Amino acid sequence: LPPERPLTNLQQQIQQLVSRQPNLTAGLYFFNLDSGASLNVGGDQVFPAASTIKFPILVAFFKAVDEGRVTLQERLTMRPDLIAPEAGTLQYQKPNSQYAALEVAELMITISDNTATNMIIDRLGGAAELNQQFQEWGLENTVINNPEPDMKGTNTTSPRDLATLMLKIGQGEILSPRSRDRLLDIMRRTVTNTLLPAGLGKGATIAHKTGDIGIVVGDAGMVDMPNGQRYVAAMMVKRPYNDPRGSELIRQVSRMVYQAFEKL
Ligand SMILES: *C(=O)[C@@H](NC(=O)Cc1ccccc1)[C@@H]1N[C@@H](C(=O)O)C(C)(C)S1
Repeated sequence: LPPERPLTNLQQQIQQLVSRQPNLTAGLYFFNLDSGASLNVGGDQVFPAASTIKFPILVAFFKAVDEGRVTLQERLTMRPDLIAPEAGTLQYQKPNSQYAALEVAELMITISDNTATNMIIDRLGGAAELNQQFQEWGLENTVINNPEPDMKGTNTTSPRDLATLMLKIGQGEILSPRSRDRLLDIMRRTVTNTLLPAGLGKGATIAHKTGDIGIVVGDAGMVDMPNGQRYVAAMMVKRPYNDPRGSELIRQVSRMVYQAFEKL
């Protein structure tokens, strides 16, 4: 893998673009796997994770499957204490009904199901257990403090953390080949493609996971371009509740970076 090589020009334009937006606080990290071209604009800063933390939790899930601690077909119970509002379909089912572990893990990601997330976190031994695993993978600022939906934003991550975990997964670390490919398939079938994917050119693919708690919006993943290049991408923006400028800034930066990598 080539050395990290900042595109100093393009970084400056992106910083100029974020810093002229008053009530927005942005952090982002991008890395090109072929050139080593990198972009870091507040990429190491800590943010409320919102639902972006569901990506690290999915990694933890498949790690457990790899290690024989969890099975894809075992039945998980939707206990009252795990039922959660906001995004998800499980919450409308009978309390104490049960679901295949894999089905639950998929819902956590595809539709950001918060009940499903709580079920997985609990099954994997709880937040502390997961936090330790995140630390082991090098995720310095990725921490579960509260169950989902965690609308207050107590759960933390960083753009570098999200992008770096994805780099690792993309390069075949952490997870087995079978679990990796399952994870990427799930992460290509999310229903929210309004952020990073909205700035990509025709024929690009992206495995990613968005997060939105109104006061914070973000997205992270891995992009394959039609030209053959691959890069990882993560951006988080603090905003006034549901400010459409926050989501638009992510598009804009996504577009800027995609086009720069087309030209080079
Ligand atoms: C993760 O942050 C999730 N958000 C919620 O559960 C609360 C919420 C609040 C206001 C609007 C929508 C949701 C789910 N994941 C985000 C995301 O993936 O960006 C959704 C908008 C899909 S809800």
